[PDB]
This record gives sequence, C-alpha cells and structure tokens, in this order.
Amino acid sequence: ADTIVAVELDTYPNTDIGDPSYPHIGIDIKSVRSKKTAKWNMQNGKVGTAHIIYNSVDKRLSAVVSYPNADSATVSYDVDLDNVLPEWVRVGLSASTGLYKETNTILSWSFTSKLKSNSTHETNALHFMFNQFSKDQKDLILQGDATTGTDGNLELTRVSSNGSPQGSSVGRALFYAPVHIWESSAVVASFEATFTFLIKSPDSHPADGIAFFISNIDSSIPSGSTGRLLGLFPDAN
Amino acid sequence: ADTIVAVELDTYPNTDIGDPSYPHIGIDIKSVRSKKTAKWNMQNGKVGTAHIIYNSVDKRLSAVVSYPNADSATVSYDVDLDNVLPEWVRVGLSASTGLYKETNTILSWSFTSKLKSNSTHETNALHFMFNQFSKDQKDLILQGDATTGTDGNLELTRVSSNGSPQGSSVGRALFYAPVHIWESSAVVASFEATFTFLIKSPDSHPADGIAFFISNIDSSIPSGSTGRLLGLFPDAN
Amino acid sequence: ADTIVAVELDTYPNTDIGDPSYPHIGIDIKSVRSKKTAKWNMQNGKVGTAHIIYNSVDKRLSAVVSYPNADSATVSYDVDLDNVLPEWVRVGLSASTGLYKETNTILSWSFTSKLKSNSTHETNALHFMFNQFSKDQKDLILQGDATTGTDGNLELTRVSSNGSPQGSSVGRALFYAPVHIWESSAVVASFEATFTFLIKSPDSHPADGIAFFISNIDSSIPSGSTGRLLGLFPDAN
Amino acid sequence: ADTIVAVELDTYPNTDIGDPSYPHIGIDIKSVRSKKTAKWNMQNGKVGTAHIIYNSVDKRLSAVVSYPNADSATVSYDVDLDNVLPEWVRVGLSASTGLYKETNTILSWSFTSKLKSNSTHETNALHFMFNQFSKDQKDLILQGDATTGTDGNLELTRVSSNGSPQGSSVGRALFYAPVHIWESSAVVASFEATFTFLIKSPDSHPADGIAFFISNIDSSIPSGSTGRLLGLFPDAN
Ligand SMILES: [Ca+2]
Ligand SMILES: [Ca+2]
Ligand SMILES: [Ca+2]
Ligand SMILES: [Ca+2]
Repeated sequence: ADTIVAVELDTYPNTDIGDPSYPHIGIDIKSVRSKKTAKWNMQNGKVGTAHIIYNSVDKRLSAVVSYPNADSATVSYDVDLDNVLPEWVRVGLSASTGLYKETNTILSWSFTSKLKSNSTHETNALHFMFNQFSKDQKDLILQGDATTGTDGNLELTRVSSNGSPQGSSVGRALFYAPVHIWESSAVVASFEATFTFLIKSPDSHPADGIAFFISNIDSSIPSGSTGRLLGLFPDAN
Repeated sequence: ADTIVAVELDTYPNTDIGDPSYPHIGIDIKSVRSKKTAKWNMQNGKVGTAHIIYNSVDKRLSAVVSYPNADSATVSYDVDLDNVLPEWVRVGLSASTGLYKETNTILSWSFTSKLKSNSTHETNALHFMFNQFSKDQKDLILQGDATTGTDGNLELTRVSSNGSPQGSSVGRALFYAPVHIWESSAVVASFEATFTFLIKSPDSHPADGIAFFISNIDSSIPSGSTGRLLGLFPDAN
Repeated sequence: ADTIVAVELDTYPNTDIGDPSYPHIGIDIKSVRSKKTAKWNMQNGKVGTAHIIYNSVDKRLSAVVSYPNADSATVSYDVDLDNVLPEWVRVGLSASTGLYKETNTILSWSFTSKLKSNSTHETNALHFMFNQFSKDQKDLILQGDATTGTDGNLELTRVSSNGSPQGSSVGRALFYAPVHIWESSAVVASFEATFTFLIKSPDSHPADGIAFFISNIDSSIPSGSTGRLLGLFPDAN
Repeated sequence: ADTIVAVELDTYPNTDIGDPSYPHIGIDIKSVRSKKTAKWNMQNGKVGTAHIIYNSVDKRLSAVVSYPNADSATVSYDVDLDNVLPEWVRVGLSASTGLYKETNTILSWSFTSKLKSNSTHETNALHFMFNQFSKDQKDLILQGDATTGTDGNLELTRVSSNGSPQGSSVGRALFYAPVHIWESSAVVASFEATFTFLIKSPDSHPADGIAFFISNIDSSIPSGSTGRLLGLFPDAN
C-alpha cells in the first residue's frame, strides 16, 4: 500500500529481522530491513541531530547523526528515488515504542527541497523550519500518538504526565503541503532535512526508534506498526 | 464571512467605489475600497514584479510594483495584521475580469514567512518559490477559473486557446499549507511576497486586476466577485 | 571620519551624555547620543538575542532584544540610511568596557542583505551565519581586543584566562566582504541581522555595552573609544 | 603554486592536451587535463546555466549544464576536496580566449556554502547571489580582463565596444570573502554554485571556455594562461 523511503535511528536491535546487534542508523527503501546500516552510539537522554541529504544527479541518499562532543555516524545508499517514490510526496517523522520504550521527542525540524529546471533562473523551492511546535500546529498532520505543544516540542509517541515514555505507542507528524521531488523539466532535484531529537528511556534497553520518512501523500500508519516496525511498515518483509 | 487583507494591482478605475481615475496599487483591509492607493503606470503586455513586505514590529504593510526600465510605484499602510487576521492564514493570488478583460498571468511567486521566538535560536519559517507551474501543482489550491501548466504559468482567469482573455472570469491560487503569522511567544513575525505578472489586454481599457491576499484558511471566492471585486470581496462596502 | 549607524545594547547609564538612568537599547546615527532609546531589562549572565531589521521602502531601523522567558524591548527610528551611509558598507559588532566591565561574548551572528532591482527576477543578496567561531576565522576582520575560537565564541573584549572580563577594553569584528546597501536601480533594499550575546559581569554595575553597527568599509576603532563610546565614536558629541 | 579545483565549460577541443573532439564540460583537479568529461552541446549565442554541487559526506563533485529547450549534460567525479584544497578558499569564475575567441559573459552567479557542526543547531553558512553586476562591484576581486557593469553583466574577457570578443584575453572574478570549506568539528560541509552564461562567437570555432573554480585565497592568474589553460593553470600538465 504505502511507498516508504526512510532513514531510521533504530535504538533496538531486532536481529531476527536483520538488525545488527547494536543501535544503528539505516536506510529503508520500502522494507524495515535496511538496505544499509551503520553503528550508532546512541546516547540516552542526550539531544542528537540527524542530517539527511539527497540530489537526483548523484542519486545517493546519505544521513549523518551526531551528538555534541561525540563522533558522528553516517550511512549512505545509492538509490534513485524517482524510481521508488511518486513525484509528489509528503515528508515526515515517525516513531514507535513496543514492549521496550523511550521518549521520541523532536525539538526542531527543517526541510528544504529544490527542483531546478532547464529554464534559466527557474528554481522551484520549498523550505520549512520548526524550532518550536505549538499545540495548534496547523501545518503538520499528526497521526497516531504524536502531539505538539508540550514544552514547545513534538512528542511522536505517548509520554505520561510525569515524563515517562509509554510502550506500544506509534506516532507520525507530516508537513501539510505535498513536496514535489521530480518533474519532467528538472535538471537537478535535491532535498536536505535536519531534525534534533531527544530519546530518553528509564530502561537499559530503549526501543524502538525514530525515522525520517518520505511517502505517498496519503500515507497513514499501517495497522500493527508499533514496536519494531517504526510506524512505517505493515510487516517485517 | 472571509477576512481579507490584500494588495491590489487594480487596472480599472471604478471611481464610484472609490478608485482613483487611473490604474493604481492599493492596500485593502477587509474592503475593496483601499485604505491607501498609489498611481500605477500599468504597462499592458509587459511583465511586472510586485514585492509585498510586512513585519510585526513596524506594523506597516508595504508594496512596490515595477516594470523593467520604468520607475516603481509603492504604497504603504500602517496596519497591525494581528488585529485583522487569524494567527493561521492562507496566502494567495486572485484576479478577475468583468465586462472589460485582460490576461492575469503569474509567471513566478515566492513567499517567505518567519516567526522568531524569544528563545535563543528559535525561528520558525516557511518559504516557497514557484518559477514554473506544472499542470499537476498539488501544493496550490486553485479556485474558480485559475489553471496551471499553460506555458508553465499560472493563469488566474480564463484565457481561450488563441490567447484571448475572457470576461466575467475570477480565479484564485492559494498555497496549500496554512501560514502561521502570530504566536504568543513571537518577538518578530515578518513575511515577504514577490510575484511577477503579465497583464495583457487587446483593449484600451483592461480590467480588473490582480491581488496578492492573505485570508482565513478556508477562504473561497465570494459569489459575484468577478469584475471590480477582484474575487476577494462579496460587495463593494 | 567614520560614518556609523549602530544599534546599541548599552548596559551602563552615562546620564551626562544623555543615557537614561537604566540599561537601554538605542539607535545611534553618527553620535553616541542615541536618537531613540528604550528601557532594556538587561540580564547579567543570561544569553540574549538581538534582531535588527530595515528596508528602504519604510526607512525604519528597528531592533528587538529578548531573553528567554522575558518580555522583549524594542526600539525603532525612522531613518533613511541612503542619506547617512555610503552605498558600500561593512557591518560588524563592537563592544567595550571602561572602569566598569563585563564580558561581551557573541555566540552567533547572522546577517542577510537583499537589493532587489526593477529587472524581473533580479535580486542581489548576501547572507552569512556564524553559529560557531574558530580561531582562524578569515572572513571576519577583528579589531582591538576581539578574539575568536575561545569556546567557539567571539569575545569582543578582553577576558582573562579565569573568565574574568577586563576593563578598558574595546574590540570589534566586521564581516570581511563589503555589503551593498543601495544601488540606482534598486526598488527595495533590506537587511536583517541577528546575534545572540552573553554579557556577564562579576559587578553590580556592568559596562559598557555591545553594538551592532554599519559603517564605511575602512572603519577602524577611534582612538579613546573604550568605555562609554562603545568602540564606535571618538567623542561624546 | 595555486591549488585549483575547477568545473570547466570547454568550448574548444585541444585534443593534444587530452580534450575530447567536441565541446565538453569537465572536472579539473589541479590540472587542465580533466579527470572526467562529458560531451556538451554548446549553443553559441544562447544563455546557459551551470549548477555545481558537492558535499563532504558523498565526496562527489557534480556539475549539470543546460540550455532552455535542450537536454542537459552532467559530469561527476568522486573527490574529497578536503584532501585537495585548504580549509579557507576563494571561489570564482574564470575564462579565456586565445587565437579563437568568444564572449565569456556571466549574467548571474549564486553560491551557497554550509558547514554543519556536531553541536545542535550549529550551522555556519555563506550565501551570495548576483543577478546584476554594477561597475563598482566591491565584493568581487576582478583579475585580468574581467569587467563588470556592462549591461549589468560580468564580462570575464575583453569585448570591444561593438560587442566583438577579443582574442588572447583572460579574466577572473572571485568573491571577496574567503569561504570556509572544512573545519575539525564539521559533520557535513556542502556548497552549491549556479551561474548563467552567454558564450557568443562570430566564428564557427569559439574558444576557450568558462570555468567555475575554487582555489587558495591568494590565487592570481598564472602567467601565460590565456587560451587553452583557461586562466587557471600555468601549463598543460
Ligand atoms: Ca529495531
Ligand atoms: Ca477597480
Ligand atoms: Ca552608556
Ligand atoms: Ca580546450
């Protein structure tokens, strides 16, 4: 049903569905079994920053995740998104918890998309930047358990009043306007997404992760995509 | 019903509803009878550029319209938009023709909105730029007779196959995402809009004009707003 | 000699040269005696943010200074900068200490200047953003006691090893490239500057302040401009 | 002496120094003998647009050159610029003519450089856009025969009063501020450059080409770099 391209910050190793034995960042092209992963030294309670970049000339989706004072983790995958996605897509953030949990807090999110045509000076562009989320964020489509406004942050999954993360939670936030990522006259199409997050768990084993994703405009959370499926995929195939 | 704040490029003088006896640019705050106008030496068949700027500290909405090789026309009006508009609005372009006509072609449109909060480094921003419009422009809400794709332009009003403008036409195009123009913690809110247009008429008297407007998110063309009402207002009060 | 237009964050009231009896923000047009001031509830040890905006259509230079969780202070002054400054200027930050002192630390600085011409799609722009300063910042001209790199910050005035601010210090940092703020064909010229600062003093009376300024490209610190003259003016006239 | 990384739009095939037998675009890393080339169907008298992109995660310098209504030509090369260039560089445009000639007119030039650090929200950026060049362009360093102001364009090489291109001409224009392309704490460094050009020759064989280049900050035209050496290299090694 949905077409999903995502960059996951997977906190919990589900080795039975192909995760490596550690937190990792991965690039998912229509399956939760990442096409490429990289070890991520996830820091519980620390604010991290993820940068995702791509352009149609190189056809390489790359992501860099870093924590202050720490070395970054980066993952890249050669993929032509014109062959995977529709030309009009929606971009968003997704997160889930299952039996194990963590807060999936987003403190800021910026995205820039550019479609440059072969006509001189013809660039179409979309850019949004959120450094504060209000309770009435009308330009975001919140799905599942995602809420905004709490300390001006976006909480992708359920957090009880006392700051505790809840299990079996799934939430997604998508920018309201469709994003144009391909057009017949485009000579170069590119996008850049950056978001800072705070994954905090009272447990030694947080789960399940946050994912930046791009999908068909009408994408909705697949039934049963809590836990390991990151609110992105209906099954683990 | 709708709350409209608009900057009009009025090509036809309807002196009975307060227009001056010449093409003029004006600032309309909830009425077609401009609060302030300035003579506009409209050039039939030439591509013009309109720049609209505003910020919540100065509370002055200003517009500058120019043609290559010609002197600009500028109009400014002191108005606090927080007292007029809702905090979530939609921005768009509107145009009409009545008994007299003209093409109301938009060749490019860019808009930048910024809400800076009192938290260090906390700027929320939205920016879109269209230098080419495709037939399937999913991020625009087209109302009335407005169409996109024709020579990669946005035609706000009806143009027949042979390039002739049609009379009694009204069309509007609004950016799909709501725009946040005020928030309790904002120290400065500002927006900038620029659009290039081509008004061409086979007649000595073109009508009726193009208007950049900001309105409540669910705004729709008022019944009978063709001609002098610019597809913006239901009557001439 | 130098032509200076500055927005000062004056921490010390020198009532004999016209300062009000409190910390204030003011707009200085070629004199340290501000043309307009506003009370500033300066917060020692807290990071503040100053926003300065101006455009040639309105001819109003406005500044907003805020601290997290506190109400902002704003000052505006109607001034046509084309009548004061050359068309090519340098922009910078200046600060001083005299008998009383404070640290004049800059944590980030961004500036955007735009000159839009009457030719369709003809915008000239310059934008720089510094959120981290390195020891070898080659695109900044550091004058006086200003240094960069220390905790990735820009220290406008002398701070000894143990973090103590030094008295009788003056330092300025200017962006290396000249900025074009006027041109014969420009229909609208505008600039926006934002910088976050940390003024900390061990004393109950910090002095003297930080100022965002615009000057002739070859501007240098006037002899004896420590203390009340903010490293900007040669005397108090 | 100088370290040059350039993307050339070579109009004249000098097969003896390795050029293919046609106009081509190539990526030059410290030698005029391109590391990679692509056939370019150069259109005499037409305005073209070149887009150059690069980021430190992928380490791929790519360029796309297009003409309205024509298919683009693109060339990419895997190169880690941190291993070639200094961390502070100057970016510019260069052009030459030899026995054969052409006008090397630049109508617009924009460049964006970004250095994102591992500290949350820490992006340093530089962006400039020139859509009109004036006679007194103080933020450009013009070398050789390059001049600005003529029809608001930048003429890299000599053009006589009657619009005729002159032979044995070499000119370069560099942005005044140094550009920071690497820093120890940077997690991702990227740049994007776009420029539109008009190469027009009265002859069937125009020469020699235009090149976008990045070099050590103090770069100057090598002696004898007219013609095939593009005002970039001292010899053909
Ligand atoms: Ca997992
Ligand atoms: Ca009218
Ligand atoms: Ca003072
Ligand atoms: Ca050659």
